[PDB]
Amino acid sequence: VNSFSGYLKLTDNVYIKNADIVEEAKKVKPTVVVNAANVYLKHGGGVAGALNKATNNAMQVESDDYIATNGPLKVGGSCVLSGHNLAKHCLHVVGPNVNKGEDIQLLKSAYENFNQHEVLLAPLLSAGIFGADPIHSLRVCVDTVRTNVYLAVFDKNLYDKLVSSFL
Ligand SMILES: Cc1nc(C(=O)N[C@@H](CC(=O)O)c2ccc(Br)cc2)c2cc[nH]c2n1
Repeated sequence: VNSFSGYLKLTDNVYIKNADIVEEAKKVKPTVVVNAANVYLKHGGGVAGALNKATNNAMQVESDDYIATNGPLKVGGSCVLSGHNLAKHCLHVVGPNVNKGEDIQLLKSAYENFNQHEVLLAPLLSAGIFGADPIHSLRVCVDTVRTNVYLAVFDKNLYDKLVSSFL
């Protein structure tokens, strides 16, 4: 039993809710919140910009130190950093950005990072400003993640389409 409330169960291990991931994180304080990161951990917009704003820029400060030490992530890769006031940990995961020409096949590799964590709150990788089809992102998630994932979908119209079209 966990504290996530109001989610629709899609499969044995995947759940979904029309919600703002920032407000969901602040309420639940999950062990892991997933960020829709880029390889530079520049959290300027989308989910990343919103999550970073909620930490009063502390996420960006920590991220800049991480990059100065380690260099950029790989597309499809991840790193674990602090969750600040939102969660114990933040798993920064880099899905492919279609608006940069990146291979959509890397979306499966991106979701594989979730399997290193028993329970996560997450957005649909490569959705929103990353330019991929959210229906596809959801299919890859369900077919790749085996741990317990709670998906927060900001847009109500998109959430209804994702539910109504789910096989
Ligand atoms: C769960 C959650 N999702 C986002 C978000 O940016 N969602 C994108 C998708 C994406 O970026 O993955 C989207 C927004 C509108 C339309 Br129409 C289509 C896609 C934010 C932003 C602040 N809080 C958030 N909480």
